[PDB]
Amino acid sequence: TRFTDEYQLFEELGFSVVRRCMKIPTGQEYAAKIINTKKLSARDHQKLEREARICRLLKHPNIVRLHDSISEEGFHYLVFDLVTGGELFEDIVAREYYSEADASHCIQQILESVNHCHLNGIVHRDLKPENLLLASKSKGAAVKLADFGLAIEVQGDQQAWFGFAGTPGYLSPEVLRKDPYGKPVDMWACGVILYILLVGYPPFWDEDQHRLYQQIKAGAYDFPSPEWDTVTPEAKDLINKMLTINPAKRITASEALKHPWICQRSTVASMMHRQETVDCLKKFNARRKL
Ligand SMILES: CCN(CC)[C@@H](C)CNC(=O)c1cc(-c2cnn3ccc(-c4cccs4)nc23)nc(N2CC[C@H]2C(=O)NC)c1
Repeated sequence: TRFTDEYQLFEELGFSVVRRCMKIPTGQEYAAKIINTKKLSARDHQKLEREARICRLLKHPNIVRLHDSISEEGFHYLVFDLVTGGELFEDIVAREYYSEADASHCIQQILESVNHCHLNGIVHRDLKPENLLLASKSKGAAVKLADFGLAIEVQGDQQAWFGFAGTPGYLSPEVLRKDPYGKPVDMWACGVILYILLVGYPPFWDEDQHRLYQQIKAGAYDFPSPEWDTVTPEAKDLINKMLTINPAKRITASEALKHPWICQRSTVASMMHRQETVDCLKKFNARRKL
């Protein structure tokens, strides 16, 4: 009965609902993921127990921070620290200066959170812009990876067909083939996001979802002129190593954190403003919210 007694519920933030709330004792504000637990199957009870366990384990500057896990009658509450910077992609389209260096800084933080997940045997499986939140500018504006409702626990490099999961534009070739998979599926999603961060449109796309899947399984993206002519070759190289259809050859999160475009940002990444990326990303964000 701890949540109904100690928290005041506010407006909705986004099989669950996320609502802002305030702890009545201290006045601190939080984000509460509310899950209806009535008439759940044994399989449903185990998925929710897995989610609360994963959220309790992951403590990292670039991951949402679990504050409390409260089980009342009919409902379960996962209470996180409230981040107020908004979605990452909405913050980028509001910038008047945005360069490769800024994209490298964003993807470095995302890579840090994915690396932290993989070191703890967790594969997120659903990396996408809607799961990339921001701390407030007054708090450092760190990128925050959110929502582990679809995450799985793996043993080292053990890989199997853990079933389907993910969002069409970010699905890896091995999941589309129904092959066994594991950690590299998060790195493929990181490659799609890095592509979007540079030009503001996705590398694989077709209004026909089946043709979208055909392009993904072929790994057939490209860097068309003119917008890619000003992108450094090192940035293109990192995308190449992330969007490799062979999951064994695909770069890992810790390997990616040592790529020169990541760890040598000020001397390798271009500092030129990319206005066309901001304009395309405005179109990208509009379609995603339908
Ligand atoms: C990412 C989750 N999922 C659903 C489950 C997507 C699809 C929906 N989106 C949300 O539920 C959501 C959560 C938060 C949020 C804010 N702090 N926070 C802390 C923890 C979490 C989560 C932890 C686990 C799942 S969500 N979400 C948030 N902030 C949101 N906003 C929109 C801009 C920003 C904003 O500033 N609006 C005043 C949306």
